[PDB]
Amino acid sequence: MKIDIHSHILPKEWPDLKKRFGYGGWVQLQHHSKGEAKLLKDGKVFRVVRENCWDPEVRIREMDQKGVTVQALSTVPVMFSYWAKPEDTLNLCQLLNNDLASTVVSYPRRFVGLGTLPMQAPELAVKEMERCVKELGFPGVQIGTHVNEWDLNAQELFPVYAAAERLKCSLFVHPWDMQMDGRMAKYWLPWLVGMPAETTIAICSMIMGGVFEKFPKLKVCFAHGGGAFPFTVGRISHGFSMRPDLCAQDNPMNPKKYLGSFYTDALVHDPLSLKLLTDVIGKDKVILGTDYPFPLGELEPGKLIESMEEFDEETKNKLKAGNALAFLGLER
Amino acid sequence: MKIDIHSHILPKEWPDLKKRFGYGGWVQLQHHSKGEAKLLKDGKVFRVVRENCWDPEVRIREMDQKGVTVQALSTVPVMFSYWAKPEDTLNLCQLLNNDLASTVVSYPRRFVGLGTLPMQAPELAVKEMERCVKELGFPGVQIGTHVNEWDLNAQELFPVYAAAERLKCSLFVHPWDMQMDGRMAKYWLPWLVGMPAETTIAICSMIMGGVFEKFPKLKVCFAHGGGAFPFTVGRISHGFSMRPDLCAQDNPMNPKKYLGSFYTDALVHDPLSLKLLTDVIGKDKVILGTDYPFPLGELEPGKLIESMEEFDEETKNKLKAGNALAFLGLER
Ligand SMILES: O=C(O)c1cccc(C(=O)O)n1
Ligand SMILES: O=C(O)c1cccc(C(=O)O)n1
Ligand SMILES: [Zn+2]
Ligand SMILES: [Zn+2]
Repeated sequence: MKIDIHSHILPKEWPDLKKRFGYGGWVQLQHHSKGEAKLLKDGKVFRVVRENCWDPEVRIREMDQKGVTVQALSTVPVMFSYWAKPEDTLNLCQLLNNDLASTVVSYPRRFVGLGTLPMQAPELAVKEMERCVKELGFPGVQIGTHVNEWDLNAQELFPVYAAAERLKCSLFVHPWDMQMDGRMAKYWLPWLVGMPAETTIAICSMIMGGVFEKFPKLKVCFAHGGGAFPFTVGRISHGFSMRPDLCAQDNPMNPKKYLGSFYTDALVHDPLSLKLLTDVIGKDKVILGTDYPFPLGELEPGKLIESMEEFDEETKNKLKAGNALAFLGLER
Repeated sequence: MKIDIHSHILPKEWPDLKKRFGYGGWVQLQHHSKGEAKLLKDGKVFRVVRENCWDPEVRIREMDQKGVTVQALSTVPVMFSYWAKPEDTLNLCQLLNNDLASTVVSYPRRFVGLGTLPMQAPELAVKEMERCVKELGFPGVQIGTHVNEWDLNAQELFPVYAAAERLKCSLFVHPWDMQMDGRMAKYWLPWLVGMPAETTIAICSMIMGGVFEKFPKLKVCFAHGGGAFPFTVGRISHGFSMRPDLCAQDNPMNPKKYLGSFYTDALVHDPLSLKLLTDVIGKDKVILGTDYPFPLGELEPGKLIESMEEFDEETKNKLKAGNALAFLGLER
């Protein structure tokens, strides 16, 4: 009921990305009937979205009703475009980052921005992060759980973290690009399961890959309660102890030690799950996050947190605000 | 401390399945240390296994040091062989179910068998089910979190469940056949992550399969605390509310209403994880299990459970032996 770290927005419209770059596979936004807009990935309507997804005044209005002071705006993860030619992805990012900056400058007390980067091109990414921080004044950027074949361990992605740490730029890691075919192609599994597992895979890839060790000041936040992690860190930190040959290759420390090193959002729905998340990550490293305006998100922002009979005043207002404030590097 | 529901065992030697069935790609055991072996996937070896893995007498001694009263024996998962020709798998299942009977006869109050079956052939596997219960005395069977493409919801499998529901034969569902290549070929992730995900997938498949609903009397138990399920059940439950088009076409009851319908083992390594599990799955429904004799298992059987400072010594008993008996329908 204060700060929302996990929300997604889209320009009302953008150019024919196919026309613009010369090849296909991009997404376009069709406004056909009123109130609704169809997202197209060449051919299929892959998701239908309402006005709140592109129109800030509509968002301020829903925010006002739900008591939410500020949303951190990031793009829809499908816009990452990590696959395309680096200079084309970078062109998109500058356009989505500019649109993001336009929305913030208009309600700077209601929004802050989390940019996207052309991650497949680490040098291009690091340039947009400078521009995003010095020019646009973004506190941080939102990034995928993996860049094609690279997981958040690849040393190639090291120029980006070194940048983020120097630029005091936060990192919100979002699962995306799950497997969508075959056995996941049913029961919404790509989303109920495939997603938390991408986040588990990334949290693992980072710790064991040494990143938190190499950049002890790189501030990270993972989506969806950290995925399965808070419950399976026990298994994970044990397999680590049992096979240093498979696991301790790049970073000797036990995963159990980076607990308290990173944040997650509190999007876990159940109160028993929230208790554990704070139990295991710290009442200081958990951040309210809604997946606004998507349905798989928390419909009543902060409700789960102000129901916790376990939590007192300073802890609820931490999970609801101060943690966000701390992670972004802003202040009341 | 009492009953261990999760232990794997192998014959000391088995024939040449390649020069016995017509094709390679099978598994076979090789010795080279008067008490050490290596398992071959037609060429190279992927697991090095001590003597405790095949010799019953060796297992009793260790059981005895550790306070372990009875072990439930099953075949190492990689032995399932769902990919082979139906017969060339049913054959191997008889060989292994028999070398399982054999061992329980040798120690009828220290062992019980959970037989394996030729799952990619519902009817064959239905009969081999009949055997194990009526002739071999098996109280259940171990099976994989999936079968080729078949997920535990496929209607091809419904005859197997009906049969199990008659024969009063419990199912221990065990992960396996995780992704090895691509992005998982590092940090052991296939075991640290793909395994816990494969279980989560099988529990979902079964709930939204309506398997539990068409078979109220099927006693099923999952490996490793149900994977991610206990933590992510909220997410799945809320997802099922929001998208009944993708989620509820096969069974309409929200997954949250099955909390209490299946067991899991207790292999979660952490007291915070164990405590969440009994709160989500239930005290009546969590069964101690060790994964003996594998390194990712609990080295000191029953220990986490006996530390659980928040369980009365009666509750610790349900977890050690109480729940295992009820599930297998066995006599204290
Ligand atoms: O674009 C997506 O796939 C996405 C991203 C964040 C949340 C959600 C959701 O949970 O609905 N979906
Ligand atoms: O045979 C397997 O693949 C297997 C089965 C259960 C546990 C383990 C393990 O986690 O060590 N490995
Ligand atoms: Zn999101
Ligand atoms: Zn096992």
